[PDB]
Amino acid sequence: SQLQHNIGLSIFEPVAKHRANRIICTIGPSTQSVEALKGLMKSGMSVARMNFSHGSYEYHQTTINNVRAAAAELGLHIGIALDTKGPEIRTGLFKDGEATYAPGDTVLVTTDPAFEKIGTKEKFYVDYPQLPNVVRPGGLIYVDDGVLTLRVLSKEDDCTLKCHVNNHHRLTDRKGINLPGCEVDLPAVSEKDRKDLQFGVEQGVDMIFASFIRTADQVREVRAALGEKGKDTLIISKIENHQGVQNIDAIIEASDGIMVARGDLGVEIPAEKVVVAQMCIISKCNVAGKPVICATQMLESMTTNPRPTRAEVTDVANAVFNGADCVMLSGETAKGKYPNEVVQYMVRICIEAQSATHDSVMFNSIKNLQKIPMSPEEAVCSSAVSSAFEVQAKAILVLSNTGRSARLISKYRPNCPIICATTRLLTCRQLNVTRSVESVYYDVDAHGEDNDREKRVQLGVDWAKTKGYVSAGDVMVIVHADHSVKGYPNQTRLVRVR
Amino acid sequence: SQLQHNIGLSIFEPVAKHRANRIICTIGPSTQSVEALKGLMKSGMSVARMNFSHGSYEYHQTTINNVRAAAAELGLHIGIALDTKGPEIRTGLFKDGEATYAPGDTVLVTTDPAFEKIGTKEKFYVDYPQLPNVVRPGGLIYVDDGVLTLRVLSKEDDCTLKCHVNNHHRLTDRKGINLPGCEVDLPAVSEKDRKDLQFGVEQGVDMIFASFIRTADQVREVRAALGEKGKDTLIISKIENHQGVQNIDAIIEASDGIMVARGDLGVEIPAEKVVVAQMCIISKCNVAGKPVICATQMLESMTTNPRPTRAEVTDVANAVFNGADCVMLSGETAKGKYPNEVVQYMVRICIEAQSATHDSVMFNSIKNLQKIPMSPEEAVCSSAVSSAFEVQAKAILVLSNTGRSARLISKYRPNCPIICATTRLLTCRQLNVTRSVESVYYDVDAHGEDNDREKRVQLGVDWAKTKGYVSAGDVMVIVHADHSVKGYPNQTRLVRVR
Amino acid sequence: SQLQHNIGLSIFEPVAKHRANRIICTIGPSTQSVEALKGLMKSGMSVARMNFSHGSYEYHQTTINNVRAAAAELGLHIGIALDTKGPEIRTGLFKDGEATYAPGDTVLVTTDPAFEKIGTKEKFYVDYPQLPNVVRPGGLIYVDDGVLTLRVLSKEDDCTLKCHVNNHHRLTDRKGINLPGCEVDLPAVSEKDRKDLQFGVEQGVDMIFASFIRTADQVREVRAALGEKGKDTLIISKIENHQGVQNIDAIIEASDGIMVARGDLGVEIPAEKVVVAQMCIISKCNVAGKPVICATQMLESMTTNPRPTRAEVTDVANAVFNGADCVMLSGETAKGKYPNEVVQYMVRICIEAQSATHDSVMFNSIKNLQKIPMSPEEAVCSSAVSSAFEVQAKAILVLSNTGRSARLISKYRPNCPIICATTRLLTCRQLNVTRSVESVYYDVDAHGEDNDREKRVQLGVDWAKTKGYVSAGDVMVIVHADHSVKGYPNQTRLVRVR
Amino acid sequence: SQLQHNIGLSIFEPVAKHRANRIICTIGPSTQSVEALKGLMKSGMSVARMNFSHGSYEYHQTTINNVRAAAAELGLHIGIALDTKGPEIRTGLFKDGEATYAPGDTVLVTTDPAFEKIGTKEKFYVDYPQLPNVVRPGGLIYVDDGVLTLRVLSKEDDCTLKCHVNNHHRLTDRKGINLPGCEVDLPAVSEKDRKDLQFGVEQGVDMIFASFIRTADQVREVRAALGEKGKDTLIISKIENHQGVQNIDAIIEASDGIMVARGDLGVEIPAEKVVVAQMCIISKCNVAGKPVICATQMLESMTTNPRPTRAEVTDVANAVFNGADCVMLSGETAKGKYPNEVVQYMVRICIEAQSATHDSVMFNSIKNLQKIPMSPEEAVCSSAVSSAFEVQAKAILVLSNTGRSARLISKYRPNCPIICATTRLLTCRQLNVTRSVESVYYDVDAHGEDNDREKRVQLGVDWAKTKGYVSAGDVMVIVHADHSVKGYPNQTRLVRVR
Ligand SMILES: O=P(O)(O)OC[C@H]1O[C@](O)(COP(=O)(O)O)[C@@H](O)[C@@H]1O
Ligand SMILES: O=P(O)(O)OC[C@H]1O[C@](O)(COP(=O)(O)O)[C@@H](O)[C@@H]1O
Ligand SMILES: [Mg+2]
Ligand SMILES: [Mg+2]
Ligand SMILES: [Mg+2]
Ligand SMILES: [Mg+2]
Repeated sequence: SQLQHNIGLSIFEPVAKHRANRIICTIGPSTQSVEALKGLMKSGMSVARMNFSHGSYEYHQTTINNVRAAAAELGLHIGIALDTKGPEIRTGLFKDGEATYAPGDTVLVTTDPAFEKIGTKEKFYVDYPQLPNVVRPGGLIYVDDGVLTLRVLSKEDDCTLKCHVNNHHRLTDRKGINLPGCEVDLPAVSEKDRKDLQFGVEQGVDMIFASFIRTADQVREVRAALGEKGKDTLIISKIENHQGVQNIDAIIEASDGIMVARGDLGVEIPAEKVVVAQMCIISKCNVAGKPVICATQMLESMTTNPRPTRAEVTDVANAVFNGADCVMLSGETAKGKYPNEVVQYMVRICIEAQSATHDSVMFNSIKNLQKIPMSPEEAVCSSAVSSAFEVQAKAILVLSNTGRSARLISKYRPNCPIICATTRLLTCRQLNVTRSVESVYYDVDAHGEDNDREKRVQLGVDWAKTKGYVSAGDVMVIVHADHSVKGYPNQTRLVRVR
Repeated sequence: SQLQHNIGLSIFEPVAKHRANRIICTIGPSTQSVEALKGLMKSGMSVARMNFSHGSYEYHQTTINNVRAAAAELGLHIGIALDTKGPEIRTGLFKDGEATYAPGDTVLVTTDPAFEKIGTKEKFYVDYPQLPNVVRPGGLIYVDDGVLTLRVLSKEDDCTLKCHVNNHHRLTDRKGINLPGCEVDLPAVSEKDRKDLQFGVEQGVDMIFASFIRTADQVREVRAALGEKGKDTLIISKIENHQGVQNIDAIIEASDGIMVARGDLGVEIPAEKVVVAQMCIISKCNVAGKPVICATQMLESMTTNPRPTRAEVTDVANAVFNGADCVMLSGETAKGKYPNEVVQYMVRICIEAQSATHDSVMFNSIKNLQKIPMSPEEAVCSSAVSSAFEVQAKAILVLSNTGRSARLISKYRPNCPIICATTRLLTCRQLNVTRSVESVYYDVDAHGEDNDREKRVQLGVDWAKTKGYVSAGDVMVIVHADHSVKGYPNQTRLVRVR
Repeated sequence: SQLQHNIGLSIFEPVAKHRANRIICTIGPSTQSVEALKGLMKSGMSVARMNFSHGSYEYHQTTINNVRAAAAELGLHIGIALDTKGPEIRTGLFKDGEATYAPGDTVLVTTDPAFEKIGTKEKFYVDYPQLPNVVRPGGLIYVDDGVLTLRVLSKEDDCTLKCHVNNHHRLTDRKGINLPGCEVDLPAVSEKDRKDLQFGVEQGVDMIFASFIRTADQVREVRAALGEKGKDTLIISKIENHQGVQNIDAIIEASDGIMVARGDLGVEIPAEKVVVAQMCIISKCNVAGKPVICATQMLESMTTNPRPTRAEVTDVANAVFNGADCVMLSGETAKGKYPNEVVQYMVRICIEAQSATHDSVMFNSIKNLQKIPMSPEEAVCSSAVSSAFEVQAKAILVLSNTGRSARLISKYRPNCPIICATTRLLTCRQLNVTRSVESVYYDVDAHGEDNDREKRVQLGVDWAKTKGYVSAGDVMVIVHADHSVKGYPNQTRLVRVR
Repeated sequence: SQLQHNIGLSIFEPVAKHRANRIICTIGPSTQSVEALKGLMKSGMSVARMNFSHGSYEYHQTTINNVRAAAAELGLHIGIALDTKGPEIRTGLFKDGEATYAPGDTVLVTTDPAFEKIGTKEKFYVDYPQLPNVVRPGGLIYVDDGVLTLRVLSKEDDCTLKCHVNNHHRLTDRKGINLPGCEVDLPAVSEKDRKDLQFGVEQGVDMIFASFIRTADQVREVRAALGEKGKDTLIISKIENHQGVQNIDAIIEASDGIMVARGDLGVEIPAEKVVVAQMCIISKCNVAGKPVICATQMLESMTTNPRPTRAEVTDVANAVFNGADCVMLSGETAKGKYPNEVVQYMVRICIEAQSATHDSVMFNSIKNLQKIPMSPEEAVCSSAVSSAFEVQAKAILVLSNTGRSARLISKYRPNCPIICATTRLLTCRQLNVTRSVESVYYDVDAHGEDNDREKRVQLGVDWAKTKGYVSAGDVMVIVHADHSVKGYPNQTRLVRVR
C-alpha cells in the first residue's frame, strides 16, 4: 500500500549507494567547453544532447569532439544525442519588421506566397498549404509557442482564413505556429533533418531524438533515413502532440525508446493534461521495456537562480516515481548560469526518490502485466530480478552485446545496479538511457574470443567490487547463455564474490 | 496496481463534475480589493490567508472586512486564516548599510548586544542567546533564507563563534537566521504572536496557521493562548523544521490539521528530502483524518508569467495524488500579476489529478490501516462511503454541527462530493479545509428546531440537485443519528431522490 | 492466505458461541416418534425431511403432525421438507423372481411391453421408450444404483438393444436404471409427484426438494404444479446428473435454493468429479445468495457405528468450509441405530469448521464478485455486514417479512448470528435453510401494527440477549426501512444494547 | 480468490497428464503376494508400509523380499516403510475370559501387578505405573480405542483409582488404554522398537514411521537408535496425541517428514479437532518443505465395498487440497477385499483434486511466508519454479544426489512434474514421499564420472520425453551447479528440448 509505505518514510535514513536513474544534458554556449563538459559528466551527465533546431555542422562537430575528449579524459562512456529540428510550420515576414494584435481584431491567415514577404497586422502567410482546408471554423490556432491564441471564423479565400484575436501579443518575422487537436500531414523527416541525420550517422551519434512523431510509420521513415550505416542507432521518438499520445502504443512498438517532450506537448495539449500524458506514456514504456525520458523545465529556475523551486524538486522526484529511466535538462545546462549545480541537484532528487520507492512493487506490477507464456529470454531475466530480491543480491551481472538483455533486466526494475559486460562500445553508450545499467567493455581483439563465459564474468565482478557495490562474500545474480545455444540468455546463477 | 491504472488513463476522457480538493490564497496588494477578492472566490478560493509576518492590525482588518463583504455579495462561506509571524531568529544592524561575504572568509557571530547596532563584515549580532552553546563546531548556520551558508569552526567567546563563509552573498540589516538539524528552544508563541492571536480570536478568524511548530506541547500553548473565546477555532500546525517532521505523530494528535510549509522546511532540511517529508506528513494526516495543506511556491512562475512551468503543474497534481485536502498560493496571489489566472490554472490541475486517481484504492488503503473495533461513529462513516462506491451514489449527505462527522466521511476519500447540513456558520467556513465537503447552513432560529432531522435532509438534497450533482432517480447516502441518540451519527440510509 | 491462516489454527482455542450452519434430518422408522423428533430437534435438527420415494400419505401425515407436535412442545420453528419421488426409469419383472448376469454375456434391453412381465437373463423391459434411440453404441447403462454396468453394442430391433455385461450382479424385479452423459427427456413432475405436491402444499410444507432437476424450465413446471396455494413455498432443486451441473447457472436463477444430491450424482457422474461439482455448485450458490444443501453419506458409518470415520468428519467440515448453508443426513437418522448421536457429532464438526474459517475472506470474496452498481437493498445489506466486522458487532438484527433481506445479509457470510424479526411464521421455518439466521416471530394481530419499527426491533434485541449472544453495552447492526419508503431495506444503524 | 476459482471449475474439462501426489499402502494378507504387490505398484503404490504393531521378523522379511522382487520385475523404485509398534499402555488379563461394563458402575484401575492375571469387572491392571499420579480426578481414561470411557472420581490406593463407567462396552485381555489431554512420560523407543529398528536398519528400509512422537528430543532418540548405519534413513514422526500437535514446530525441525496419524489422534483428541490438526500440521510442513502423509481410514468402506462413500472421496481430495505430499491406506490394502480397486480410486481422486487446485497460489503462498534473504540454494529453487510458471514449462529437471534439492523444488509446489537425476538408489525410493518428483538413476560405476553434469541432464530429458510430458520444442527448467561450486545448486537454465 502506498499509504502504508509513506507512513514510515524516514527523512533521516541513509540514501542508496548507487544511482539508478539517468540524467541527459543539452549542450550549449554555457557547456560546450571540454572543461565545462568534464564538469557536467563529473556532476551526473550520462547523455549529451545536441538541439539541431539551431547551430551549424561546425558547432555540433565541436560538441561531438569536445564530449568525446571530456569522456576519454574521465574514462567514461557518454551517449551522443541528436535532437532533430523536425517538420516546422512557421509564419511569413512581417511588414517593416513586426505587427501587433489586440483582443477582438479580425486577422487573415493566407497560404498564397504573395503575403510571404509582405505580411501586415491584418493579413500574413503560413508555411502549411493544407491550413485553410484542415483547420475548420471554431477551431484554435497557436502562434509563437501558444502566446497568441487565434479562433477560426470563416474561410475567406481557398488560401485565406478569417480569424479572431483573443490575446494581446506582437508577432515577429517567421514565428512558429501550432494547430491543437488537428492531424498534421507534415513529413516525418524534413530536407534539413535528412542531411542532419546523415551527419549524425556518419559522425557516430549513439541515438536520435526524433522531433514531432505522430505515427508509427513516421518512426520507420526515420530508421530508413538512417540506412545500413545507422542500423544499430536508437530512435527515441519525441511525443509533442495529440497524435503522439493517441498512437503511443504503435509509436512504442516502432521506436527504441520515448521522450515525453512536455515543451511542445504543453503548447499543443492543455497544461493539466500533460501530467496524465506523462504517467500514461511512462507506464506503457515500462510494460514495453523501452527507455522513457522526461524533458521540459525539470529545474527551470536554476537557469538564473542557484536553488530550484519547491515545484521543480517534486517534478524531478515524481518523474522517477512514475517510472522514468531518464530526466532531462535543456536550457538549464545549455544557456544556464549554474550548469554543474543544476545537474548536482537533479542527482540528489533522483537518489532520494529512488530510496522512497517500494522496489518490490514496481517489479511485481510489471511482471503481472506480462503475457504468459513468457519467452525463455524474458522468464530468465524476470526470474534473475526475482532471485535478486529473494537472496538480497548487492548487484546483477549481464553479458549483453546488443544491450537487449540488459534492457529486459532493467524492465523488471531491481533494487540493485545492473552491470553490463559488452563487446561493443556503442552498447556502453546506449545503456546510458536505461535505468540501473552500468556498462563495462570487453575488447575481444585485445584479450580473447572468450567463447566460455569467464573473462567477461570476472571483468564484471571486479568492476562491481571497485565501484563499491559488492564486497567479499556478497551474492551476485549472473545472466548469460549456456555453452550450447547462444544469441539469447537462458543461464542464471547465484554466486558469492569473495 | 498503479501501473495498470496509469496504462489505462485517457487524455481525451471527460473530467469530474465536482471539485473535491480545496484552494487557499494569500491576500496581498494585488488581491486586497473587494472586486479582486470576488475574483479569487469566483476562480476557486475556499480559504483566505493573512500572513502576519508583515502588515499592521489596521491593514489586516481591511482584508477581514473585504473578504467578508465579497463572500456575502457572492453568497459563499470563505474561511479566514491567520498565519502567525512565529518565533524568529534575526541578525543585527549592518553598520554603514550592508555587509558582503566571500567564500573562504572568517566571520564572527556574537550574542553580545554590543555588536547589535555596529555589525561589520567581520563580526555581527544574532537574536538567539543560546546560539554559541546549542550550535557546536562543524555545524551549519543559514543566513537570509539559506542563501548564505556559514560553518562553525571554533568557540571564540561565550557569546561569539568563529565561522567559515561557504558562498558569496551580501547581508542586509536584521536578515533571518535558520539553524539546521538542531532543536531550537524558542517560545511556541512570541509576544507579537499572542497579541496577533488575541486580535484574531476578537475579529472571528476561522483557523490559525501556527508558524514553526516543534512539539505537541507547543500546539497546546497556542490553544491556551486562544482561550475560552477561541475554543472552537482550528489549529493547523506549520511543519517548518526537522523537529516538526520528527514529532509529526504527536503534533498531528494535538492539532486540528497540518500544513507542509515547504518554504521554511526547504531552508532547514535538504531540498530533496522535502518530497519525502511531504508524502509522509500527507499520508499520516489521512490515516488520522485531519486536513493537510501544501504551500510554498506551487505555481511560482505565474507571479510574472501568464502560464506555469511543466514542473509547477506536476507539483499541484502530485500534491492532490499524495492525499492533500488543500493546495496553497503565497505571493502568486499576494503580489502576482495574474491573481485570477493562477487560481484558475490550479483548479484545472486539481480536477485533472482528481480524475486520474483510483477512487476505491484510497478508501481501502485508509480503511485497512484503521484499528478494529472501530467506534460506532467511524464504522457508520466508513460504511456510508463503502455504500457510496457500491450503489454508485452521485453524492453523500451528512448532518454535522461541529464538522467532525463530515471530516470522518472525507477521511475515507469518496468518489462523489459530501454535502454537510450544519446549524453553525463557523462550521460552514471551517470545512473549507476538508476534501469533497460542500457545506449548507440551516438557520435554526429562522426555520425551526427540526428535532426529527428532515428539514436539513430536504435542504441538502435540494442543494445537490441545484448544483447539478444529483438528477431525478439518483441514489444518495444519508448520514445522521436516530432519536434515541445524539452528538454522534448512528444511522445511514440509501434514498432515491424525487 | 489459506497457508498463513492454517499455520496458527489452535486445536486448544475456544469454539464460537453460536452455530451458523444448519442440519437437515430425514425422518424414518428410527425417528418418526414425537419423543424421537424432540430428540433430533434438541440435538441440532433445523429441517425435517420426508422422502416421498416410499411411504403412504397416512405415514407422512404422521411425520407432519409429529414434527409439528415436537416443535410446539420445544417452542421451536422447524422446516418441513418434501423430497419428491421424481421421474424414474425402472426395469420390468424378472422370470421366476430374479435373473443373474456374468462378465461377457450378451443381454437385450427391450422397450416392447411384451417383455414387461416376462423378463429372462437374456432379455428384459425398461420404462424409457426413448431408450434405444437416445442410447447410442459405445455408451454405458447403469442398473441397480450403478452396481451392474452395461455397454451398448448394437440396436437389434426398434425397441431392443444388444448389450455387453461387464459386472457380475443379480437383478431383481423393476430395479432402477440410470443413463450417464445422455440427456433424458422425462417429465419434471410425474403423476405421483403432482398428487404428492398437492398433499404437501395443502398440508403446509415449508419447502420442496425437487428430485432430478436437469433444466430451468423443469423448475418452473414444479412452481406451476404448486399453484396459488403454494406460491410462497421454496423450491430447492436436487442436482442428480450432468444436465444438472451443465445448466446449474439457469437452475440457480429459477430455484429458491439447491441441493448437491451426491447420491444419484455419484451414480451418474464419476465419483472423483462429485468433489468438483460440489465446490462449483456451492460457490455459485454463494455468489447468487441462495441456500446450498450437501446431502449424501455425511456420517454414513454412524447408521450402525457409534463413532464416524476420519473421512466422514472431514466431509462435514469441508462442506462448511466450501460455503454450504446446510448439511444433510438420510438413513443415518431415517433407519440409523444412533439417531441423536449422529446429529450431535455433525453439530460439533460444524462449530469446529465455522471457527477454523477466516470470516473476513468469505465476505470480501463474495462482495468483490458482485456487479456494481449494487441495488440499494444489497449495498445496505453488504455494508451492514461490513459494519459488523468493523465495530466487531456481537449480532446483526434484520426486520424481514419474506426472508429475502435476511438471505442477502447471510449472503455476505458474517462472523456473528443474524436475528430475523418476521411477521410470517412460514418465514421462521424457511430461514432454517440459510446460514447464521435465527428467526423471531412478531404476531401483528396480537400486539400491534408497529408501522414505526420499534416493537419488532425491541423484540429482536431481547431475543439476542436471552440466547446469550449480546450482553449489556454490546454493539448491534440493525437493518430495516426508513419511515418513508418500505418494502425493501434502506436503513442501517449501529446501536448499543445496554 | 478461492470463490472465483471454484465458480470456474469444469466437471467436463480434461485432467492433468502426470500425477503429483503420492500413495502409501499397508502390506497385509490380501497384498503380501509378489503378484498382489505388482498389482498395487501398477495401480499407484509409491511406498510399501509394514505395521510392526503385529507380525514376526520372519513375516516382515517375507514382505521386504516380495516388494523388492515385484519392484525389480516392473523396473520401479518403491520405498520400504517401517511403522514402529511404539510405546503402548495395555490392560491386564480379564479373569475367566472377558469383563463387561455398564453406564454408572464404579470400576477400579490398579497399577499393583497383583491384579495383572486376575482382573475382574470391578478391578483391573494397567501397564502405566505413573497412572494414578499423572491422571487426576475429573479426568478421562479411554479403553479399547476410546470405545469405553471412564472418569476418575477419587484416588483409592497409591496404585488404584475409583472410576465411573460412562458407556456400555465389553473389555478383552490386554486391550489398549489412551489418556487424553495429559503428557505421558513413556520412552520414545520401546525395547521391541529398538530391536525392530535394528532389523529395519539391517534389511535396508528407506524410511521409519516413528509411532507416538511427543517431543523433538524423542525424534533425536529414534535417530540415535538408527546409528551410523542408519544415518541417511528418513524419520517421519507420527503425530498421535495432543503433545504432538503442541510441539509440532519442534517435531518438524527435528524430523525428515510428518504423518497425521488420524487413527490414534482421533482417539486422543476430539473427532472434530482432527480436521484443524490436519490443516495446521499439513500447512506447517509445506512452509518447512518436509513431506506430510495423511493416514487413518480414507477409503475405509472399500475394505468390503467395491465403491467408496461420498465422504471418503472428499477426504482424499481435501487431503491433496490441504497440501499433503502423500495419502495412506491402512487395512483397505492390508485386509481389504478390493486391494487394487481402492488404490485405483485414490489415484483418480488425487488427479482430480490436483486439477482443481490453483497452481500459482500455492507457490506464492509458500514463497511469501519464507524468510528473506533466502539461501542461494533456495532462491535458485523457488525462481526455477517461478520460471516454470512464466515460460509454461512442461517439466522441471533437477540433479539431486541426497534429494534435498528436489524436496526444495517440490516445496514451491509447481504445476508440472519434477524429474530427479540421482546417483544414489536410496534417494530414488526416499523421494516417493515428496510431491511432483519422479526419480531417474544414473549408475556412476556403469557409465562415467560425469563431472560436467551432461549425461544425467540428457538422461532426464529422455525420461520426460518417453513418459509423455515433454514433446519436441517444449521448454524445460534445469537445476544443478557450475564447476566452481558443488554440494548445492547454483545454476538454473531454460532449454528447448530437441
Ligand atoms: O458531531 P456532529 O458532526 O456535529 O454530528 C453528530 C450528531 O449531530 C446530530 O445532527 C444531532 O443533532 P440533531 O438534533 O440535529 O440530530 C446527529 O446527526 C448526530 O448524532
Ligand atoms: O544437495 P543435492 O540435492 O544432492 O545436490 C546438490 C549438488 O549436487 C550436484 O549434482 C553436485 O554433484 P555433481 O558432481 O553431480 O555436480 C550439484 O548439482 C549441486 O551442487
Ligand atoms: Mg518541436
Ligand atoms: Mg519561518
Ligand atoms: Mg433420484
Ligand atoms: Mg498408537
